[PDB]
Amino acid sequence: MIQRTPKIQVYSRHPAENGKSNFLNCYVSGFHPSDIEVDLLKNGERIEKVEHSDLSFSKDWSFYLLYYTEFTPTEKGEYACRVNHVTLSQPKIVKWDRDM
Repeated sequence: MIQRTPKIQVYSRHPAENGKSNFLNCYVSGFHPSDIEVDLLKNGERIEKVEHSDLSFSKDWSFYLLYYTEFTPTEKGEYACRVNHVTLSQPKIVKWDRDM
């Protein structure tokens, strides 16, 4: 058996084909087992519509999830990614930094 804690990165990207649009991303990487719960939050509230959830695995059966959706950040509000995993004794909340 192996278990590996997910690394969690929260960042924003503009797709080059539509640069005015902006996407909030939570990249959850290197985890095992694959069982997981991942949400994007706005002001602590689950964002129910997340357009993209792309899961894959590597040769060593570590899993990778990109969880992302279109958003429009202003100076208002707090955005985050919340992850629950067996390796994590409490849910891990990683806030989005507007400079990322």
